[PDB]
Amino acid sequence: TFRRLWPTIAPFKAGLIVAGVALILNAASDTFMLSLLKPLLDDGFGKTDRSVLVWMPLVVIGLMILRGITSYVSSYCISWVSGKVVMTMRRRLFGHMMGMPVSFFDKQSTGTLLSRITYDSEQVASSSSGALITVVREGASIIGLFIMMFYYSWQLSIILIVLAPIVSIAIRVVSKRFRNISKNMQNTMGQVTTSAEQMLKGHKEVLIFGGQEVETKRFDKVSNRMRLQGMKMVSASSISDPIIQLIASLALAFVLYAASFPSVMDSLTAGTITVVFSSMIALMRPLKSLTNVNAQFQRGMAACQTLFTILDSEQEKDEGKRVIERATGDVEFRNVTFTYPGRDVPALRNINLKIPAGKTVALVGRSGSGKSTIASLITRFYDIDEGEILMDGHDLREYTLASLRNQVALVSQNVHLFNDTVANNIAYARTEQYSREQIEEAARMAYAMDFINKMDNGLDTVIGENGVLLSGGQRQRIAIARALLRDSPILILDEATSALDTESERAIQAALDELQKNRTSLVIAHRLSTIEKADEIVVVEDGVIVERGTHNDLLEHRGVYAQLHKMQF
Amino acid sequence: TFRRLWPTIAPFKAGLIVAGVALILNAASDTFMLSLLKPLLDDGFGKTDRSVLVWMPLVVIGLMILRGITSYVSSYCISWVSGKVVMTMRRRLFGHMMGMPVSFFDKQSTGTLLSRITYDSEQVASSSSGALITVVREGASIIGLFIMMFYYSWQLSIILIVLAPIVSIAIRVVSKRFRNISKNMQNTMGQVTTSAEQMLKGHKEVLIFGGQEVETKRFDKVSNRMRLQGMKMVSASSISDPIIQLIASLALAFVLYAASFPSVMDSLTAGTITVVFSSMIALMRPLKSLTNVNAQFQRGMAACQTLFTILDSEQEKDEGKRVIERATGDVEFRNVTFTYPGRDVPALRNINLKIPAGKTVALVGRSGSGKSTIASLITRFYDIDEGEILMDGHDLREYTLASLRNQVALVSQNVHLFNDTVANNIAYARTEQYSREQIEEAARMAYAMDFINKMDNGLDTVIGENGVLLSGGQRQRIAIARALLRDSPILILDEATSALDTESERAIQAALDELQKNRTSLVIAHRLSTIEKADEIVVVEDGVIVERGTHNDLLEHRGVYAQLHKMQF
Repeated sequence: TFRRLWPTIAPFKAGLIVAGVALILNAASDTFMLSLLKPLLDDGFGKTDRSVLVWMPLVVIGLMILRGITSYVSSYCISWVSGKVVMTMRRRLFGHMMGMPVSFFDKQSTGTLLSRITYDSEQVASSSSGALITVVREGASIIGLFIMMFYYSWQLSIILIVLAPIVSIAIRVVSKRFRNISKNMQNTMGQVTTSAEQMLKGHKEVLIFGGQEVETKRFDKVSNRMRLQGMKMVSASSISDPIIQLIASLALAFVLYAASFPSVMDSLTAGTITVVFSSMIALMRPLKSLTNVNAQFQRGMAACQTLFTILDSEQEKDEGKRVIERATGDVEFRNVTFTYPGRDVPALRNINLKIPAGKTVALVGRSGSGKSTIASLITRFYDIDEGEILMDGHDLREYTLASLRNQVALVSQNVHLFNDTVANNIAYARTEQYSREQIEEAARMAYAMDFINKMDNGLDTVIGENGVLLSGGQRQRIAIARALLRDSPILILDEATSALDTESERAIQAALDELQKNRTSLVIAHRLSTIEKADEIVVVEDGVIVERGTHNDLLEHRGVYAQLHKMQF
Repeated sequence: TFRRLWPTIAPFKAGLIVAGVALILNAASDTFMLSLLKPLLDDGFGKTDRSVLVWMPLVVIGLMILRGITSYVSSYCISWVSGKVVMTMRRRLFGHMMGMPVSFFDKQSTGTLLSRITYDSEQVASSSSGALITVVREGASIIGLFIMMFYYSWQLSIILIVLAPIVSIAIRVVSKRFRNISKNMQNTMGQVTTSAEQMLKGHKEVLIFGGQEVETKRFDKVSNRMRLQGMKMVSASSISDPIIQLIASLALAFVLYAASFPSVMDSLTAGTITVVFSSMIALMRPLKSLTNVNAQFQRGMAACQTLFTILDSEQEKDEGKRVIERATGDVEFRNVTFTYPGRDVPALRNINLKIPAGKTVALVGRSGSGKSTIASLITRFYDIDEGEILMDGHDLREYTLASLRNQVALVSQNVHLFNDTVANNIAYARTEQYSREQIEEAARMAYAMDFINKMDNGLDTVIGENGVLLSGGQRQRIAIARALLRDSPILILDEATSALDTESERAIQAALDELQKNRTSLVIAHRLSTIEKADEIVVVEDGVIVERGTHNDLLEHRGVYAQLHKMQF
């Protein structure tokens, strides 16, 4: 289409302008080179003993140096422009992405999203740059070649432009007719191939009926028909080439017949003919390329449109306007039915689960569904499909998103550690608020001080990718230390690390005890020790509150907790 | 370089010869055509007279007509050998394919077999033809242009052909160095892309901690480094072009200096330089084609090796010495444990089932495992992995295969209706053995006479694919007529349809009665009526002899016949 984007290009108008001149001169750096033929072939050889011939190599060297300089400067400046445009574009896109809700990150577009960030964006920038250079350099080449043509031949140029389009249309029509014939006969080829296919698949019958000889005979006939069809097809193509070659040669012969001696022509001869011919042969390239530019510009902006489909999709709406420094009130699900976006089946029915302050609630459903989403619900990553989760007398959707997300600290077994220094990761975007000594104290009370200790730079080492590549349990420890630093009232534990880590599983247990010593302690506790530690275990088989109460009572009445308990054994 | 084809390409050598001769001119045409340039640009346009100018178009037209006719004739004739080799290889493949055991049709090759027959054999022939047409045309052009050059310039030919290869090596070395730089820098840029991928992948933890600001900042940094890497990459890729262009232009400048500085040169005049330059400009292509010639040769001839592997493999083993007209004595597989080739699990376990003369036995199974292959065992489609199949006290493995195939007739809902006429299908490959009248008599006694009756040409109607396209039940009716005309003693019937076609199922039951009125009948049966009809229903669930006896007796002993009757209802 006609896009927009003129802002986000406006400041770098200077760099583009350089190409606008540089590329233009590039055309001259070729056109004059072509023009250099006329001084040579007319007056720079055996006709003259020695003259223009001795200096011409210097002229060619200088012209090619000019071409190289123009190419380099044009490439650098068109780069600069494209790089700046893509710079601003990627920064805006990623800024909107980070605010974009998890609904967009429904795992449907995870792979495509990095593509949009880098590959598709670079593709659009490069396509637009290619379009600009192909409409500037090649466009100016056309104009220069025509100007030189007229400056050299007064009448012959009109002959060439009168004859070239007629020749092109004749070649196109003959090629179209012969390609249509070729495909029409390719259909017969396919029919005979199907005959052979039906020949083969009957082997089961052929062998049992002992008719291999008649099969051989009819295959002889069918193969002969195949050979005849291939004959005719190859003949069609082999006559297609000579006809176009002949029409081109007839065009050239007509041109050379215009070299007759009326007053119209033949006063410009010798090298002039050579330069016009070479100019036309070279013009063959710009003319062919320019018509292709339409298929390029769209090929770029279409992607932009596609990219725009990703830029302004459903966005995160912080409709809530209530801010709380701390959430001392108990967490209470109330008649909350959750529908997972992109999934018709409701992952949760209405539930009135209440999480008292400073109490441990364990959601330990073995169903493997709904339980994970329950952890997200308190954080409002998704949206409450139905019902209300009330917080100190106020619904979650009523609260400001930033404050609520602050109220909750998330720790799991797949904590995606950020590529930064270890100290910063302890308080991301808040390390300015927290003192370094506070980070060290949190790490020590996090029962994970050793990992920083034996690390060479301690609280100054880059830790993420291209860092140290610590184990999953180490990520658990760093995340729990981060939580201790944040001291958020709301706590969610995945506990997914059901495996027993060597020398750290006990450390992890002690650290989780420190984490849950106070503050709300909703946990997804698969481990039996965490289950018994929980004050009010509320296990859900992804539908409803199937069982609830203390673990011993849950064992008393079988329900579903009995099977889960015996599975844990 | 195997060239086992040469015995199979000798009978057409003559045509190939006229391909080469006609191809040599297809090169010489250009050599003379470019030579025509010298008259044009030396004693042509410039001079007042048109002596060589008016005929110029006539010579071009005549010479290009010669070029076109040579191209057409040479390509058509090389395609003649190509076709008559591709077709003979195809025919040989098919001939040794019909004799191949069903093992080759293990479904290891179902559609790749058709690909071999047409696509791969074509590739063989077309690649060999291209090798010839590009090591004759192209080499002929090479030698022609070289001799033309050396004729026109005593020394310039050397001073140019000695620059061509040094220039080529310089271009290649600089290109390789810049490509290595480009790939290394692209690796760095990809590393930065992985950093950005980590950046975006952490959206969950980015949002929960309310730190999108620091995320945006570090994204600014990483993306700025991205843009620097992209700028450097584009700079390197672009500056690659000027260096090669400049080295080429420097070589050309040296070439021109070769005429300029010395006095031994400078007799070249004007046209001769254009002749030589165009000679090399064209020759740049034939050298590339010749370099690729051997690549194409060994790209295509390996297809011939594969084709020979298809050809040169064990034809269906015919290690049988016993011929019998009719096997009235009971065929029985005793202590036979069959293994489906390519399937480790035996589908048959040492079953000692005897098929009594005249009396009908039935094999019945839900999954069909083993049961389906029980019938196949009788025809020796597969081979005797264990045990012996003794018909009239004589082993099938001992019997000549053709006689055994005659002994047993296969009838099923799915039958390959040969792509021929109705009568020939009724007696495939033995229509000579069975006279025409008995064909329609057997159709009438088959109770499926109507279809032959109402057919367009009746008994002579083409019935194959790309033809009438009867239904599956109709094909089964044609098969029943097939077997009835054959009157074979052994009858294996799939009964896979187990469905009532309108007006055709009762007819099929009657035809089954007629076929099984006498003759041994091993029937894979699902119909309850067929089950009760069989004297001994030895139903096997792939275990072995799972259960046997009359349907009433099978009911008495529930075994598997209880669930079998459940399925029947």
